[PDB]
Amino acid sequence: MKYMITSKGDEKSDLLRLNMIAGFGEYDMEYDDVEPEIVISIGGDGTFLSAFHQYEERLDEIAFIGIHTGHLGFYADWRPAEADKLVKLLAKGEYQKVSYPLLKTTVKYGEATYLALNESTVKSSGGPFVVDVVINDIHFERFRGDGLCMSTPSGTTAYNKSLGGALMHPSIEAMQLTEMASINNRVYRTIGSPLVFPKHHVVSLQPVNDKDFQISVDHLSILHRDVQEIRYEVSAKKIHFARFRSFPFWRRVHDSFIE
Amino acid sequence: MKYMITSKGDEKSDLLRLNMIAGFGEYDMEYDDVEPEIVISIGGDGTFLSAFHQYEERLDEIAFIGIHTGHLGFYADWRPAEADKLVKLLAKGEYQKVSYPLLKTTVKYGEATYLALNESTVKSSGGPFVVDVVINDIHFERFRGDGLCMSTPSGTTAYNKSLGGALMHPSIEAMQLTEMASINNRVYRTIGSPLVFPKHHVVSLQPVNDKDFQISVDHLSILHRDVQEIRYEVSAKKIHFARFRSFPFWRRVHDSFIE
Amino acid sequence: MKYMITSKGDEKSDLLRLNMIAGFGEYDMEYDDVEPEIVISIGGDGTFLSAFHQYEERLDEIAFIGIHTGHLGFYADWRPAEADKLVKLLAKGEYQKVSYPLLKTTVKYGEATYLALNESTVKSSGGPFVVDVVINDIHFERFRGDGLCMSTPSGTTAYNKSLGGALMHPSIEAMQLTEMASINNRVYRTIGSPLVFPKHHVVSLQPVNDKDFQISVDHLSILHRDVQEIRYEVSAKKIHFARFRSFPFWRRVHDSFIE
Amino acid sequence: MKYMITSKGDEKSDLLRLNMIAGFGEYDMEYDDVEPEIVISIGGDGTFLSAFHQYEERLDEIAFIGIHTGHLGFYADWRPAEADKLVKLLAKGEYQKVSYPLLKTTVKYGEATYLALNESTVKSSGGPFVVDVVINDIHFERFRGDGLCMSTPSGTTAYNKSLGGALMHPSIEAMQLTEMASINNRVYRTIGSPLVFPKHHVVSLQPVNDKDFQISVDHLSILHRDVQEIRYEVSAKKIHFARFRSFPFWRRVHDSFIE
Ligand SMILES: CCn1c(C)nc2c(N)ncnc21
Ligand SMILES: CCn1c(C)nc2c(N)ncnc21
Ligand SMILES: CCn1c(C)nc2c(N)ncnc21
Ligand SMILES: CCn1c(C)nc2c(N)ncnc21
Repeated sequence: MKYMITSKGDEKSDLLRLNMIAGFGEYDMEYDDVEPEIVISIGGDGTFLSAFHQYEERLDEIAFIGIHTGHLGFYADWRPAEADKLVKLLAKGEYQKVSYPLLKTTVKYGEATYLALNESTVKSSGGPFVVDVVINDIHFERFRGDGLCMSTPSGTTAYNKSLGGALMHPSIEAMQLTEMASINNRVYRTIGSPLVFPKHHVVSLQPVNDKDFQISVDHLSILHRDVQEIRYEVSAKKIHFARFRSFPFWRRVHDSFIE
Repeated sequence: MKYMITSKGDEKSDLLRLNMIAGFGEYDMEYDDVEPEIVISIGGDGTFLSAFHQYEERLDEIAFIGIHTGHLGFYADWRPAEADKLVKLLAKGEYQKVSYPLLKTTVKYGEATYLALNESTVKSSGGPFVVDVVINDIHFERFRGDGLCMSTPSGTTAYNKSLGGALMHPSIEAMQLTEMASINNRVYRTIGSPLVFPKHHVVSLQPVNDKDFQISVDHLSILHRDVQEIRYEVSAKKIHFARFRSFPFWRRVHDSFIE
Repeated sequence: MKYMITSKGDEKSDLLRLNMIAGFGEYDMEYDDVEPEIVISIGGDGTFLSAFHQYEERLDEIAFIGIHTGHLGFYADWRPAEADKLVKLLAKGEYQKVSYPLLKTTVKYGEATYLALNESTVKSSGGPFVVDVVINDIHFERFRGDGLCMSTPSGTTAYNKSLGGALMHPSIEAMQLTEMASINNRVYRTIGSPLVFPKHHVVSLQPVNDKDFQISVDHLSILHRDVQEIRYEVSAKKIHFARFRSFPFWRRVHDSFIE
Repeated sequence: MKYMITSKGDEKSDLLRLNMIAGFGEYDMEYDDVEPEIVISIGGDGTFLSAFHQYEERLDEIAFIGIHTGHLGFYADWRPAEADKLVKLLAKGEYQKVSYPLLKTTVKYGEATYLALNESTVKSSGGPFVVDVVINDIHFERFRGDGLCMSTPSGTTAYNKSLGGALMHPSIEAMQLTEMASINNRVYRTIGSPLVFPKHHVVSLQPVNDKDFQISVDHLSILHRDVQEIRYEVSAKKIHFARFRSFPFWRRVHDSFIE
């Protein structure tokens, strides 16, 4: 089975990577980083994030796995001491696949599409940030503040959580919008609460004055110029995970934030 | 078609009720408050809440409608001037049915089940409130504060919203838990963020010291004694609405909070 | 020097109390719980709270001290192993006095005054809670929600903190009001932010419909009937602490919440 | 009396400015923008902000006034129709002076000091933002998030309010720190609550990895490189306002946010 392994780059991860390659070397397991079926990431959730974007083109052909050499990550939920258990279980299968929803981000000018595993945010380049929020072609509010954040279900535990958003189970195919330091007075008015949109709901951001935005998708962030509208909706593509055990989402939330 | 009409009790509502009964009196429309198929509520969302609980037994046999004689309610979303339009459209049908999820609340002692349209809350009778939160038979946290609130999707715009929870579209079959003034220090630790649970997820509250709780379901609130566990999960029953127009949920959110 | 010692009542505290009485028995130290000059509390901050209210009449004649037999309290900031150090330093003095502001609460009917070290809260007895907030005889807002909380500076780390309020240094003679789950829509409007009032500013709560309120002062909470107005203002009396060391307020905040 | 008038630059403001200059032209009132005693700003609070920074050198020699040609500002609290009332009352005096606290910001490298009327914020240039927060030379926390904000009392109604901070009366000589989207998990830990520091308390921010920060003071924001520490403390200088009427701070808060 075609596979590849990305590493965080430090001593702990590169050496654990060479051990698994030697472990797979005892099986009928071909290494390939062009068209792999199993993508293993070793490091942290940030390392897993780059592994997902490296192969965002053939998501349906890949099952992702993550080893955390630091603390317990949400996508990297395998201890290094369990790596040899992993190599043996990958050899044939009998494992199952688990799929999480994704977020499609479309940006039109005078058109680029992105796929986000965690979240996508919008901020203003330099000056004030004012956008008209449009939900299913109906004007909902005029936002003035620092920015907005649209999050995937599994991405709610990251930036979405720091902004007051709700943590939602990844079996729910939905997206969640949150606000950043919005102004609310007798002039400007925002909803304030986080909003959870289902499949087939389109959230569109339209500029009011300035047309340049600092848009981010996960940990890649590039300034866009002459933006006409930013379009958010739950993607039709899903990321596929290889499951060998029973690690519930709420147990991962408990271990990361409670204890 | 069997129907009944509840009124808020004031001058504006009782007179609008007698007009619709006379309007239905010109059609093949039988009045019945024992086994109606169409339940019309005139007043506010609180009046709609009592209309739902009056007939929570045969929810699948009923389609609810609401007229707001005050401000725009979320369940009562028909202007009084549109009442004659309503009477004519009820006469034959051609309308469609729209269903929202509900919340089942089970209370065991040393067992009562409830159905909630908005939310169900738990508080302590007098003294401190300490409960162990159990998600799918796994201990998640020990809550110490004022109380907890489990909300339906359509109920997120009410008490759930005042507690910082997210507003989620009612097409999502889910429930949302929020916290009330929880203590978080170097001793006690709660998640803080709101939690959104899908279907078939069971949230269970277990007492630590005191066993008496002030439990509420919508606007009915009764003290319970010798409680063993409180069990929350998305109900299998759904409330059915009669739709004649296109009033999206986000448009109702906009009119109630933005403008 | 006249002194008395209250204990939490458990094994750890009563035995530490008898040791200090024997320690003071070797000095010119008279025990008196009628008119003491040094009030020592052994247990937790709740034990200190009762010690303060036991002698709220002669606050200016007393210097309070607190030993924490559990975790680090904010008022009980002496380890039990440092009790013998305490007994020796109390013997003559050379210690200094540190004063914190207090909160006066006046309740008028058709008049009772209270002194609060932590906070004073207002809630509704059973039904909805609606009060008109009046600041310096000027109407500021109409609050509809669960309740309000007026906190002392040193009391900001308690209930005030759980409600989102700011932690303010106790050298600032001020009070802080916070809200509990307020309703904000296109009908009702509250400020939302916590408010910090200086000396000589009077905050007055006036009923709108119901006239019965569940009013609390620290950990004593009694239902009041036929209430005309609740009046909050920074008290002119101050609680006096005996200081022997340098334990800054921000260091106490750090040890309790950070580590 | 030496005076000058800045204008927002639009039609409404420049024409109201020329009327007041002609109004002062009938009195013994000399126009001077080098060393004025009365600085009049016409426009919004942002126009007042630039008027303050234009003359931040001789604050003790100046009394500021503000006319709002748009909506009710907090510093610009005079209606344009009351401009002729203003010109007459400035002619001799009989008015009184009202002083507000300020925020001193010191930035050391391998030293620049600033004066802020609203707030001063810190953010990271590009990458993650990690700073060690030091209060009175004692380490308090390690902050990881989007940034921090230190606000003046009168500046609490601006950016400080959007971040959840408390609105505090400007008669209190203090500063308030608030957090922006901080990460809190089983690894990183921040206090979360806003902190209110009195006079003579020094808050110091120290870098952990990156040493470049985007620092702002009111509406001027410049990237700093090779930063050793950022030092916040309540300034010894105060801004002086000319008062002719009784417009309480809480009445200004009410008119801006409630109604
Ligand atoms: C900042 C580290 N991190 C990343 C890269 N993804 C996540 C995530 N889903 N939840 C929590 N923390 C996360
Ligand atoms: C307090 C009035 N009210 C009721 C009874 N239900 C709701 C609701 N779903 N959303 C908003 N307000 C509501
Ligand atoms: C609930 C325990 N507790 C009491 C009784 N006072 C306090 C206080 N000022 N800060 C924190 N916790 C406190
Ligand atoms: C953004 C407009 N604005 C300025 C420039 N100062 C303030 C202030 N103190 N309170 C509210 N709004 C403000």
